[PDB]
Amino acid sequence: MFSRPGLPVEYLQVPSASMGRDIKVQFQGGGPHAVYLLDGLRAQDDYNGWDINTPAFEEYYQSGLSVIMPVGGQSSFYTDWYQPSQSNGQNYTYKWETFLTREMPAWLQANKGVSPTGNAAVGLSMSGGSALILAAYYPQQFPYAASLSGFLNPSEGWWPTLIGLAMNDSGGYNANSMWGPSSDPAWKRNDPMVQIPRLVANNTRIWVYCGNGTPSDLGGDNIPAKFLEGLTLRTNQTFRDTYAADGGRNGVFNFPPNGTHSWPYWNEQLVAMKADIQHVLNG
Ligand SMILES: *[Se]c1ccccc1C(=O)Nc1ccc(N)cc1
Repeated sequence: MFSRPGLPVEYLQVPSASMGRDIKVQFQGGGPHAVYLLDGLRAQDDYNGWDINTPAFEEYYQSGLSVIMPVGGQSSFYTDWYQPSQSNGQNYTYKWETFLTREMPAWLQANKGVSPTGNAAVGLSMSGGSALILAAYYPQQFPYAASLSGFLNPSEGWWPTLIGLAMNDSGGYNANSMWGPSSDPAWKRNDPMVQIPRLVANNTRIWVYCGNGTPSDLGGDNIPAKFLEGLTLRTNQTFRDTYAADGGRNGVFNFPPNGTHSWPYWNEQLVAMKADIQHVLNG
């Protein structure tokens, strides 16, 4: 838990015009290019889950890379929502794609000397697919994307239902407010599997971790663990196979037999990809 004391970690307040509020960002300056560490489904408003559960700041200190941990956005999928969550009285509309691709990099460039292009997006759970989608649509900003235990095919089959249940359990957020009914084009637009041809076209460097065991982030107490584990395995296998079948050749896949969907294995991946990121972003 957390990193050693004494690191140059700043707690910034970054204005978001689109969301009508300041967004807290934990930041460690260390070079013009940065790793964006996105949080999981249960993202809190006090600290990013990477800081709470791992020594990420410590592990990337003097890496030649800046580290950016945005704080907040529980169940947001770091996306621009159609409207406020109608199930829990959310009093604004999540605009986290706008924040991550416009407002925050503009501010960090002007105030901290961080380049808006040539960065890495690293997500887990909910933000695993987010990281890939950001790379798909903003390749100049993110030539590198890592997805750790992400939702890789959110528009397909039972996934919109399962994601809806998880979002509801994580703070009462409503998936229909986010991307609409499952037939809405927003679901496929934000589906990494569907957007594989974009990742291939951009030659995005992707790093994909698949875990074993029950995805604790949610099944929903109705749903058998075996059912969810089976679906997760098949979806991941389909993603890897489809990436290759579509001409993808810039993807690192990690499926250790012992790996679980947990912070220790997600941190092990973050450490494992450090030299990879240093090479892609800094040469
Ligand atoms: Se990530 C994954 C999910 C389901 C099945 C297989 C995988 C996978 O990545 N397998 C794999 C095989 C060989 C090498 N060198 C890396 C990864």
